Amino acid sequence: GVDISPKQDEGVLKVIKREGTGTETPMIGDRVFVHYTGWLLDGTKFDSSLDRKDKFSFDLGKGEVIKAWDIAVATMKVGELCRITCKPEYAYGSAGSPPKIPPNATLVFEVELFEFKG
Repeated sequence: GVDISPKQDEGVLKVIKREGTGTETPMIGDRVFVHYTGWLLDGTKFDSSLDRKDKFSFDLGKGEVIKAWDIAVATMKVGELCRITCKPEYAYGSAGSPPKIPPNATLVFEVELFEFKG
């Protein structure tokens, strides 16, 4: 249930809901297989991979997602889940997401992690 923003200024609060089950947390440059739901700060759901049919998957600091996902995935264990509460510095704040988001709108992502490296 960690935080790195109203202290050092790294844009995020990651809530533990479903802890851990396998063997450890991932490393910088790791291949990871996730499942996400996500909302804007007004309570508006822009995406939900669970409803669309397929899953989400990335490589920690390689192609790249958002900095709030690289911070929260680095601190997450094999198989379980967490809800991300992040500032625009770690997400769309520099330019905005093309169909609906501008340079100053806070975010919310509930992300599950199944497997990564060991």
